[PDB]
Amino acid sequence: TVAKAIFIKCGNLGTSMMMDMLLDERADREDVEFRVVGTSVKMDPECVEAAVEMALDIAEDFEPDFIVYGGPNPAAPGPSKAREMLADSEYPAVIIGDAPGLKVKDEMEEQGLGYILVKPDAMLGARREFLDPVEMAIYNADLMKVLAATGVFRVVQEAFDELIEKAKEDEISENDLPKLVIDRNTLLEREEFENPYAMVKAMAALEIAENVADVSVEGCFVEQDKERYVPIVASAHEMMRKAAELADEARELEKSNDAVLRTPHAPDGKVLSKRKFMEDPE
Amino acid sequence: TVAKAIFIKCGNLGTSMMMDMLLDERADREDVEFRVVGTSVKMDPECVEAAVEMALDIAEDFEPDFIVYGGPNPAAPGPSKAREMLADSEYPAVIIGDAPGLKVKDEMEEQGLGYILVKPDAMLGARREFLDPVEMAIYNADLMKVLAATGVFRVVQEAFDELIEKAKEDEISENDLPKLVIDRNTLLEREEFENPYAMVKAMAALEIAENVADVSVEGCFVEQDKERYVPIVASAHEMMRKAAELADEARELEKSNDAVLRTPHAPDGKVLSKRKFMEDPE
Amino acid sequence: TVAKAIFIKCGNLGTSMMMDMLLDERADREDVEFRVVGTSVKMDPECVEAAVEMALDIAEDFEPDFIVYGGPNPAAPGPSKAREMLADSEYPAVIIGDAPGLKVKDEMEEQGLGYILVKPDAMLGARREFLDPVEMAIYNADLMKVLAATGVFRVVQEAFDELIEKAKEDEISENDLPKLVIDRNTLLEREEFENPYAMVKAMAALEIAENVADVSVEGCFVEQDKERYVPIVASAHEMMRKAAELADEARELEKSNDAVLRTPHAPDGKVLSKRKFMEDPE
Amino acid sequence: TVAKAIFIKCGNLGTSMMMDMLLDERADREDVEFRVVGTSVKMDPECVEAAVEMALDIAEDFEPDFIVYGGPNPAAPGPSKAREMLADSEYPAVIIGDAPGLKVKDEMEEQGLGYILVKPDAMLGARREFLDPVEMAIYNADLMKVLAATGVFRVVQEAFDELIEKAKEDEISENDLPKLVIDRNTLLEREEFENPYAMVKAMAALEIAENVADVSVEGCFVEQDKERYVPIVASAHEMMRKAAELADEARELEKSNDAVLRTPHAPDGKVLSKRKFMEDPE
Amino acid sequence: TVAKAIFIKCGNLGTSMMMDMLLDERADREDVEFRVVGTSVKMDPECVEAAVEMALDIAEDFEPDFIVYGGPNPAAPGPSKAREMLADSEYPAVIIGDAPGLKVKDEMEEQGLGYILVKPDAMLGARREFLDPVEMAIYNADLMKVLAATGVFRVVQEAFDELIEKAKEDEISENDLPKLVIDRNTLLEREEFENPYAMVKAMAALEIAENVADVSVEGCFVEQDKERYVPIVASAHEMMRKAAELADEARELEKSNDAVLRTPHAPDGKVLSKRKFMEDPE
Amino acid sequence: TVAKAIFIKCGNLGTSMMMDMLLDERADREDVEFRVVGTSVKMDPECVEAAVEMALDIAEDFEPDFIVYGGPNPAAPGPSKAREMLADSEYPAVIIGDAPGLKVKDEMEEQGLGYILVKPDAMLGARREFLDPVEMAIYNADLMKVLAATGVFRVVQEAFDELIEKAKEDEISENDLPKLVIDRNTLLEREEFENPYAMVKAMAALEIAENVADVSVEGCFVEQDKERYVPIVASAHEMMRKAAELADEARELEKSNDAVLRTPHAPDGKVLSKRKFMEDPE
Ligand SMILES: [Mg+2]
Ligand SMILES: [Mg+2]
Ligand SMILES: [Mg+2]
Ligand SMILES: [Mg+2]
Ligand SMILES: [Mg+2]
Ligand SMILES: [Mg+2]
Ligand SMILES: [Mg+2]
Ligand SMILES: [Mg+2]
Repeated sequence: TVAKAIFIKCGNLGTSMMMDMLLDERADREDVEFRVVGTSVKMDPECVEAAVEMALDIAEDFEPDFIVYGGPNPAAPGPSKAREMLADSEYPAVIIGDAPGLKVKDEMEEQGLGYILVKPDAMLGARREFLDPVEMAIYNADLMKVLAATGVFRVVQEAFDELIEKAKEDEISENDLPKLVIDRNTLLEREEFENPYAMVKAMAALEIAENVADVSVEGCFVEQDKERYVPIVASAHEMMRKAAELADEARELEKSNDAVLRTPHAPDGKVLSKRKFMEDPE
Repeated sequence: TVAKAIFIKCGNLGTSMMMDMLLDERADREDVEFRVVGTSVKMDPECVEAAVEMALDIAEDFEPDFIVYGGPNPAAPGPSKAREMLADSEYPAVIIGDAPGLKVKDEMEEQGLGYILVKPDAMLGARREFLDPVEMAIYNADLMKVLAATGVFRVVQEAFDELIEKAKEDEISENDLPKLVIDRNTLLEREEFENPYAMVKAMAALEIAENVADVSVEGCFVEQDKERYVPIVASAHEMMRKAAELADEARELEKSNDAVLRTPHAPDGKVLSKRKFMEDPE
Repeated sequence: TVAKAIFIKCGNLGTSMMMDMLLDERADREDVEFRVVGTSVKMDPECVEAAVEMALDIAEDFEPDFIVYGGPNPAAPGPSKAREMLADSEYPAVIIGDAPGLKVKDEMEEQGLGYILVKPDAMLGARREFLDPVEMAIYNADLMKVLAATGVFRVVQEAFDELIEKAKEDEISENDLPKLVIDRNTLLEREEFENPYAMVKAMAALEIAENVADVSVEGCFVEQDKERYVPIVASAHEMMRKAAELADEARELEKSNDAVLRTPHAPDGKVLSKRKFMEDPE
Repeated sequence: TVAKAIFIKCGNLGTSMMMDMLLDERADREDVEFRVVGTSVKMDPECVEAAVEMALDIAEDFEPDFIVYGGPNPAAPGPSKAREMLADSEYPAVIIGDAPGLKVKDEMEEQGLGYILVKPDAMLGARREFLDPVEMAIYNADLMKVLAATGVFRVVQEAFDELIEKAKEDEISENDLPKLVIDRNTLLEREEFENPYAMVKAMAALEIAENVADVSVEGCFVEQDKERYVPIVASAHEMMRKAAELADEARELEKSNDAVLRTPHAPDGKVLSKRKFMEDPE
Repeated sequence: TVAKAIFIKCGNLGTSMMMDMLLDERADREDVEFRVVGTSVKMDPECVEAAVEMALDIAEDFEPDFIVYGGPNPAAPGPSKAREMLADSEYPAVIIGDAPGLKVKDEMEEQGLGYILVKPDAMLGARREFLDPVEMAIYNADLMKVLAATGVFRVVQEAFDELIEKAKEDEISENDLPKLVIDRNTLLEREEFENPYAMVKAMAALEIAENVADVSVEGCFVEQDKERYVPIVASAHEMMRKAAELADEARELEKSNDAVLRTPHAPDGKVLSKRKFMEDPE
Repeated sequence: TVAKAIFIKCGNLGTSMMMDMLLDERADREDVEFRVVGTSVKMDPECVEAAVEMALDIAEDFEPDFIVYGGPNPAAPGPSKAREMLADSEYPAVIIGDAPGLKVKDEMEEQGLGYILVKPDAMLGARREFLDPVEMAIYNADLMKVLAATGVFRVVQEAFDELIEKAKEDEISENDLPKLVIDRNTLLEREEFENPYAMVKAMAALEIAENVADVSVEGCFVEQDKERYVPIVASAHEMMRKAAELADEARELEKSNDAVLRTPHAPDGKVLSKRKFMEDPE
């Protein structure tokens, strides 16, 4: 009873922003307790070491059943330092990352770490001439809408909820750690949408979101002429804004059919389900 | 000089989700270092105490210049416990909250605390029959878009950047702490928008967002018949979706005039500014 | 039996613009006859007195079963004069007004008057620097769309049609007069919408429309600096435009379900009903 | 000083709905005084005679400088009876009508009557299976938006305002009565729009609005198979809804250029003008 | 058995652009073979004679079962020459045209020619000051969306598929050739739309499209003052852009009901049919 | 002097549909004469050989200055046959294709052929269960809007207008033939858009359009389970519909600035230019 976990956040990913809250949406679950720590947007090896140190430090008394590290590119220097420290700890760990994480997928399975790699969680257009705090927040709002309305966050919610159950049985083995890669095609194996065109619009939203990453990468790391890289990173943000609109359109189709899936948590932690607006969740 | 701060997050508010990130959007500032801790969505007295303890314990070796506590309703039991603990501590502190915080504005002033109260940061429709994880993320995506595109996040960015400069004097007087209340009318004193209709559409979005809170409160704490409260809380979410569309319309108007204000940070922390897309921030 | 009524219009309210027309949409009812008089937009004591005099003078030979006075703020000087004059007359009467009318609800009950107070029928941003004839017509077009597509006009239609039936008994008791207050929550007791999301979008539109009044009041009667009040009244109009877009969205949802409620009058005054587009009203 | 007029309304036209209010938008003009009378939607010869009788009756003491009759089809039996009674009276008169009014244009000039015929003020789809009170109000909201945002109402405002000046000079001759026909091409002789695409979108809105009339006529009077006439009249309403959207798009273009023309009345009655949002009207 | 046909394209009409491709959408039909020839946008007598000569020269060895000539105005000099030449040949022929072709309907029947006249296939705003290559492509994109999404292209597909079945039996008589005039009302008897509001929106789109022709004709052939004709032809294109939006709205309504009609060809030529997205065409 | 060219169309690409018409948009150019021939959508070797044979047979008497072959995938068997045949002839030739043509760029240069490869001209979702004639036309409408409004068609127009000037002097060498590959980045150096956000939205549209091809290819050639490939190809079409919306948004931004570039042909062939709506092209 009452599973515990520590979430570590370094750098920012739409999924890492929301991961812990997706598990206790109304703060009324009594089978879980969480702690969240991090160094904000900084994700260099020095800053990531400090963050895992905090986590490992509080774990001593908190005693988490599992620890989660979430942020961009698990293949980078900083995140790699975190996988190192978590794999060689006494707590099972899961790494939440984006597409670049695929580079170290096998390496993570070798380290005995779990993972949830979200391909559509795309890097933003991080050039100083374009990305100020407001633009970053706008992009994150659009990405958050895409990940939520397409149902990607439900896949994540379900992974952590199943792990939370395995954890209560005090039996968390490596074979229990999730090993997920989420993308457009993930929706084909789900029953998220009652309307077929809502699922197809959600798929198109996820494909565009995944494609945003290549554009941001080109503008931030490849293109060196500012007359070209500023328009390039901005075009990636215009793409995400349309992906958010497709996701919104999909959700509205479910509303027209009074079939919006909702899977809220009960106080005991069980995931309920409902489709009709006035239907009690069971 | 490198300013340091600790952010504590209990419960969720749109402003508390982004507050730290607004200060180092591309993680390239070399004049700041942050630590972020919290108990996720739980904000009861027990959890908030644990949250502030973590922070104060870390504060020992971290030695921050100030501490920020962000979350809903500064007047509630948990947040009140945090105010007392921080007011008692040796660290200058700021409280980020929503409109219910106005109830203790005089009290926080006597406690020697600074505050940033964001009226449009409205409580969501937290009824189990309606609010599942996906719906909560969708609402927050709309609220984030409203607070970003209307310019509210820039007001918050500026307040903390002003405090960070003060901290570089290793002397933050109570007089230096912010005492801000942000709402629709805050825009009248800013020069956020070059186009006046973009300003008034942004004002309309903040008014609608502020008004969402009362609908949410009614459906969550007053109405007891589920046949009435489920529609009531869903109507609050439809309002926030349209507020986000208004904020988007305001920003597209600035785009049509090639007048989108951007204020990115330079590596040394200086806040630059630009309006024209192809112009460098200076 | 042919029921007869006189409508008096002083000042302008969305509900007073349409009230009489809602009762005989195609002018084919043979069970009613109306006379409409007023002083246009002027609603001062002098004009309203003249307005009611015209009505009472016509009433002599016309012999109406009831008289209706519609216009903003039943509590203002002019409207109060009309209430006294009608309360004193021999004709059963109903007062159509907006939210400020709540201030004299007990008084109208003591005056033996009926009333229909429409909270979403909000005062417009009447400042010379902003409100010209075209802007006033645009605002009223949006308000009309909101009151029509959310179902508020059907509530008004039904109240008067019920009174007209009573009048066909040449005996309208004070007990027969309507005593209605319409707002967002009125929809919860109706079966206007087959789709629940159309109902909640309509509720959100009525909430926004109701909230417009406070912004208008602030910009017209409280704020004295033109640099602040012109933006304030324009923001109220942007809010009403989005309320109209929400009401339009609700109706398109009913169209997607081929469930648009239509309740036309038959030649003898009977109110028919239909939902499916190709179905005859019965 | 202080001109007086009586407006008579029988049947409904978007222009007749708004005609008098366009002359005193904030009810603060002190150079005019108006009286409005009518028989609501009924426009048969019996009802129109009664309406003009009311007007002529109150004219005795009110002493209007001119009388206005507004409603659909001045060529119909009812409206023809009104032109008869007004032409043979001692008060100059103006007839406001729609396109069918062109049939009796010369006949009206022979009667010494003035006129303003608005081609885009189209008859609605008045079939019982489709048009209930709510649908009628929705259609009128869309038409009101078209007539207002395209600038048609300004043409009307200007005609009556010029007549109001001639009237104060106590010299209202037939050569002073307006003789206007308004349509899409009317916009080419105006300076309404600063942005050329706003004028072209407004022209397209007026062309569609004018074309709606032929569709309504076919569905109401020609087509007799209900499986065909119900879809036909509804298609006319869908056309008007898009005309309203084009008009809205035009106004938004003026907003993007901060060039929305506003011509408000001063208390003395002079028509002021302004373009920039923060510009005082002169 | 393989049906053979030659298509001749002179000038451009939306239906002539697509006519042949609507018959073998994936190029996998094993029962047809076509040749397409033309003189691009030129449609004067010299060019049309050259186009038809090319077709008849090819016909000697190709041995087509029928020949189709498509392009604007069958009554113009160029197209009239094609009609004479085709009428003089041994090959069954069909003329695809626009509304102006109605003028020569009797001539074509006497010439033994079939015809499909598409009234909504409206002439564009062909004035040099407005119509450049890009604008000509944007208009055609909107017109193509209208003709496709309203179902007009399905009527054309059906007519030719019927002729192809007869061609296979070498049994195409003059009485088998189509004599079709397509417009808004054609939609009333199609089984195209499951949702009635989709049909009604599609009808509104075709009505607006048909009306665009009169505007283009006024701006290209009647009005001679450029300050007037440039805005006029531009307004025609704004109308067509809104007609495409209506057609898009109709299709989205069918998607909401998972009822989008699809009628693909099987490899053997059979026209299959389906409505539900996941249902195989049969 | 009159330039002559033959266009061969096999299979369908958005650019091949429009290529010839972009050169004489109003059919009033006195300096060009074209012949167009093809086998409709069929592009297998047998059909392509027949199309090219038709062209070369016509060429003997027509004496074209250059020949253009346009259609999907220059590397496929059919198109490869056209390349061989055209490379073997005396007539300067240009191949218009899509991204798959990049594979044979070296072959074409060795063949002495020019080429214009349009990467955003994406293959559609050609599965029988989804693509019927109507869906194929809707997709092409969206693709045409993208290629036109983003300015891609202006690049094609310019390339051919340059070749036409050389054709007039009978001076078309192999080095004069284009070698162009068009994509999102092509827009960075065009002087197409006055507003920078219009350029950025246009770039986002071309990026999404280019990405549609990979989705269509996955659903048509890789995925073999219908429960998966039908949703996949449908998602490609939803992407293209949003790319057209972005292109539409870019054009509306240019309209807001009265800066829509237009480059019409004069009767003598000269390419004129204008930006302001009421400015004559020069
Ligand atoms: Mg024959
Ligand atoms: Mg034969
Ligand atoms: Mg014959
Ligand atoms: Mg036969
Ligand atoms: Mg050669
Ligand atoms: Mg040669
Ligand atoms: Mg060679
Ligand atoms: Mg040369």
